[PDB]
Amino acid sequence: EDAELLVTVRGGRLRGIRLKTPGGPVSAFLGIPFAEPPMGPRRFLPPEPKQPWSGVVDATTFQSVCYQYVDTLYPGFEGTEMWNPNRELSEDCLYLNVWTPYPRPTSPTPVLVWIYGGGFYSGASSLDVYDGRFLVQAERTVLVSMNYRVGAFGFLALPGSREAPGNVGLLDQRLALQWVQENVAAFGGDPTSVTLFGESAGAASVGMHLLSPPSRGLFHRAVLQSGAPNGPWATVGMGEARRRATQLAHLVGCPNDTELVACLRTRPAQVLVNHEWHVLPQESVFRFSFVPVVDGDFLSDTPEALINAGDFHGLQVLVGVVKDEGSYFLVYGAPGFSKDNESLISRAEFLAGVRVGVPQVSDLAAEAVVLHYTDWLHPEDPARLREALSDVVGDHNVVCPVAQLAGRLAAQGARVYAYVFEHRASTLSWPLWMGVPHGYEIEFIFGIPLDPSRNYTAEEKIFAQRLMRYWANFARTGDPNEPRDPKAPQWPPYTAGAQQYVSLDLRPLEVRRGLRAQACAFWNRFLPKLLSA
Amino acid sequence: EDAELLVTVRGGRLRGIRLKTPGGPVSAFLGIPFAEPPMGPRRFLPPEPKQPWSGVVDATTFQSVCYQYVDTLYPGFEGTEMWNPNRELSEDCLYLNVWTPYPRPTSPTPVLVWIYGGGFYSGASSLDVYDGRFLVQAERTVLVSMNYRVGAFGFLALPGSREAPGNVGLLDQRLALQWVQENVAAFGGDPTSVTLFGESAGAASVGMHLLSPPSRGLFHRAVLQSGAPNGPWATVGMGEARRRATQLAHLVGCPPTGGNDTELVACLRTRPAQVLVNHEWHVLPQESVFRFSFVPVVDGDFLSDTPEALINAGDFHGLQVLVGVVKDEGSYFLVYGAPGFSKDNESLISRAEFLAGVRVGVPQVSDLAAEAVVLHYTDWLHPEDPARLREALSDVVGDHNVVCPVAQLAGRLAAQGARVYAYVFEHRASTLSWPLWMGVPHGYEIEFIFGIPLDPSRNYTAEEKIFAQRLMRYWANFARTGDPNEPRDPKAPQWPPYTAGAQQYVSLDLRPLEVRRGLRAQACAFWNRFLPKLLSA
Ligand SMILES: *[C@@H]1O[C@H](CO[C@@H]2O[C@@H](C)[C@@H](O)[C@@H](O)[C@@H]2O)[C@@H](O[C@@H]2O[C@H](CO)[C@@H](O)[C@H](O)[C@H]2NC(C)=O)[C@H](O)[C@H]1NC(C)=O
Ligand SMILES: *[C@@H]1O[C@H](CO[C@@H]2O[C@@H](C)[C@@H](O)[C@@H](O)[C@@H]2O)[C@@H](O[C@@H]2O[C@H](CO)[C@@H](O)[C@H](O)[C@H]2NC(C)=O)[C@H](O)[C@H]1NC(C)=O
Ligand SMILES: *[C@@H]1O[C@H](CO)[C@@H](O)[C@H](O)[C@H]1NC(C)=O
Repeated sequence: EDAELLVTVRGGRLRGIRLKTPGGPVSAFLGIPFAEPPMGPRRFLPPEPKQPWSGVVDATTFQSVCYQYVDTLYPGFEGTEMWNPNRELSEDCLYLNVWTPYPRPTSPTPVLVWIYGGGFYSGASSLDVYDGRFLVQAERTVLVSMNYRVGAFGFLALPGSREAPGNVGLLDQRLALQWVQENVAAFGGDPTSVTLFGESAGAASVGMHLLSPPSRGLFHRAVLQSGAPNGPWATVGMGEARRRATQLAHLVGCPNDTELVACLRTRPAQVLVNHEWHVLPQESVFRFSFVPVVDGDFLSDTPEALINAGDFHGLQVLVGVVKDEGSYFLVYGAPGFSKDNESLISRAEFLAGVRVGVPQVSDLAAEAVVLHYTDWLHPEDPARLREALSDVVGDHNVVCPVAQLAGRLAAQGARVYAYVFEHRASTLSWPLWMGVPHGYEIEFIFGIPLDPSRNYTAEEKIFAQRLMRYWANFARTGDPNEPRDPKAPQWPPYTAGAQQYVSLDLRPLEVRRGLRAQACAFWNRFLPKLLSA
Repeated sequence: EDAELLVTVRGGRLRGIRLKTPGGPVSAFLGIPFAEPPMGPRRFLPPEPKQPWSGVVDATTFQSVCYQYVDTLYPGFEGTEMWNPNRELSEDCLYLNVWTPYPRPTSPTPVLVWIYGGGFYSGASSLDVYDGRFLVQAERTVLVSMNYRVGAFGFLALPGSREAPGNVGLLDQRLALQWVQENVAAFGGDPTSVTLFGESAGAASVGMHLLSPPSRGLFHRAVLQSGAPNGPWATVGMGEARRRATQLAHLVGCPPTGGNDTELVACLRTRPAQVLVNHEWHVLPQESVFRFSFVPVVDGDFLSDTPEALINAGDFHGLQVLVGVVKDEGSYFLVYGAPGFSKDNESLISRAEFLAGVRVGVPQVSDLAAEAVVLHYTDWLHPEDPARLREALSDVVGDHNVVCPVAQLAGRLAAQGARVYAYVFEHRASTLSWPLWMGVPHGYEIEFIFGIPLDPSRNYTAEEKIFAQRLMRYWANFARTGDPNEPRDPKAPQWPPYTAGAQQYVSLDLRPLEVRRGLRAQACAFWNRFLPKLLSA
């Protein structure tokens, strides 16, 4: 019997599994229960801590995926399926996973906690692309990822009611962070050196933990990839949440908050999923029904407000974007777009595309967007129009929110490092015109190119190893730079003035200025003043 | 007595003077009365045509300049004095000038009619830089210029009243234009080939004649230099006109606010002309050169709608138009009010002076609008670079007041039938006395169009003389044929028409013609397409 695979946590005993990598074995503990299953009466409720068990919990395989819509846009296509659930769906899904070196560290080891994206309507910790084994082996950290409830199960809110308070998915994440505080030491992890990182909605989640004081004492450093708590898609107000919760009820045959929630609890999970996407008239991936609610509790004010009022001395943040943040999203609602042709669009389509990428704003506001993003020497060139709408969508939802976060955190005391990820994966199944699409830096951070059963190049393995080092450096010291390394070019902190960031791809680090400063001035400075008066 | 200097017009007989030019002799008739003097009871009234006279009127020198404010910003400085009045001020000023070749043309000749600028508060046809002699000698055209009333005397309006109807300055111009149709044939000019041209307020004036049917009969082609009727400064609404007229009246003790129009105007008529001029600039709280009190009024008479509206609604087939701007339209204006500016230093302004400058140069807009302007003109990678800020404030003022109005006009005329030719004048004069940072300022293409470098007593370079001759050729070609291009010259670079799509224009300087696209297209999209929509909601 292998002693290294037996661990005792506060709730009881676990048996893990040894995993192989090209660099040696790694210990893994998969599908560890950290909450009581949020089913029946516990649906829509905050998570209850897992009650202690007797005997040995089998932790050798991934557990169920939280209930979510399954994307059927391009069935069988690698580019979409790689994000789809790869275990059966279940409300019994609150499990987390621990990877650790083999044999287990005997001195305290820095901990990385991963939070997946998926727009708050999907995601799972078991996707192949979030495989912890290569990071752990190469950089000898402990790595933890959790599942958290999404869609209505995670973020349906009837503000003020105890039957559906909202943000319980965020609370799932917090419970896992509490779990890591109490138990990571049993795996060799140092609970005083926890680094959060996430992508997209995961990045937004990280940011919200930064801004919610009960979470802030559960981790030390943060990494936000292609996402930010202050993006226009990541939060909803109390009044609008109540409307949305009520609309979902009517759509599924449900009629007093107590009576409403009780009825929702009688409906099968699949029923709620099937109506989730129909609660808003113009509902898309950038305007989903059930997202984090600003209700004074988890978030005392809006993330914009909390950021501006914050004192962020003592915080190191790693933030960044991919080269083409908007391109991926265009095939999910923008007219004229497909992965199977060049997606050259007409100006009429461009104007319509703008109302989709920037939903629920006045005609005046939409007019300003079209003004800024039209080349008036070439107002109707189809190739330029495709790039422009990609930029509109990318800048409004990802780049400029991240740029704002970086700027404000820096000016208010955080040490910030910014990057733009510019390498297109040799294995990328999306079309050439999409460039470096949203979410395709992840496989490199997790070192998936080291898996020889996949078809990355020798250059890409070296590239992946660089990135894992930057990330792990940051997790250990708060500085991505090779702690002592003279001649290799240095990654400078991002500041509100100089606005310096580095480009990540096969070439060495290149320092540049401005995360699309001209465009982000439009989105971050002017356009809000417009939407008011 | 010489027979070339004797001409009979409908009013009676005239005697002119023979002018020496470097390239030859020219006949000139300066100071022809085309209207009864707008004195006493006729102050603020439309011009009455000049009553016939017996005997011979000597048209041998420039007549008086219409009453106006005299710029004292930089006394003795040639850059400002060259625009100031160079005859005595008088309300008795409605005279025009004719230049014609020597000897008088035997077959009908193209007529260029010049309208001076000066923001509707100043100007005169007698300024040295408007001397018709070189254009006439070099290109064999008839050149005509008129005086027209300015400031309160031309444009004080109490709309609806008969005692101060408004736009009388424009009516002065129209009367001069009618005079040309009746009498220019007597000088060998062809009344069916008349080309209006003007600069700044002169260009705006030309544009308003385009949009006013009674005037539209009196000419055939148009040239608009650095100005347009849709500019934010060139017109005013009826109610605002009345408020301004009433305030001026109040500031001079009339009556001893508002009341009967007849009594109010009658009281105004008893004030000495100079008194009106001295109070004229204090009607508005923050008054400037791009916001003068008395300008043309939109009242349904001379202009049936706003110039913007009349343009869009217009059918301009059969019309040829030549339009343009100088390279740095906004710089000249910055030393007349903007914080941190002077002709005597580099005028490197701070971020705060820039924000303050925007409010001055784009007057009376909401804070939202002022914000929008600051956004578009800030380089957010270098938000506080004083040189860049200076350039940007110059661009703000220039784009708002000249370039984008001219661009809107060009595009809309081209789309709706007119053949349009467009230029950017990029040459800085060697004799220029304004500081080097102003680049090519507003109004400094005029001396080249009028061929002033050919005057030996001025110290231009030989290249500038060549250049002046090129421009005179273009303008005169446009006048003759409706196309500034060299008839039957093939190897010479061609000047293509301006259209809404291609947006092509040529650069004019010492080098040959370079064709370019877009008259500050990105900036003007902002000023012409978006910024009005924001003022509504
Ligand atoms: C590029 O493709 C889009 C998407 O259309 C789909 O994908 C194509 C490869 C082809 O298989 C089509 O038959 C598919 O429907 C085109 O946009 C569609 O245009 C059709 C035209 O009738 C319209 O009915 C659909 O609603 C459009 N779909 C979307 C999402 O807008 C687009 O026209 C193609 N570009 C071209 C042909 O230049
Ligand atoms: C650039 O000049 C302006 C104008 O000031 C005048 O002209 C100068 C060339 C010099 O002769 C000054 O002494 C003159 O007063 C300066 O702006 C003025 O500054 C003074 C004092 O600081 C102030 O009282 C005025 O109100 C200012 N006028 C305006 C229109 O803003 C400006 O500071 C100069 N810039 C320099 C010297 O860097
Ligand atoms: C103004 O007063 C005059 C002088 O008596 C008078 O004739 C005229 O009718 C008055 N105007 C109006 C509009 O009543």
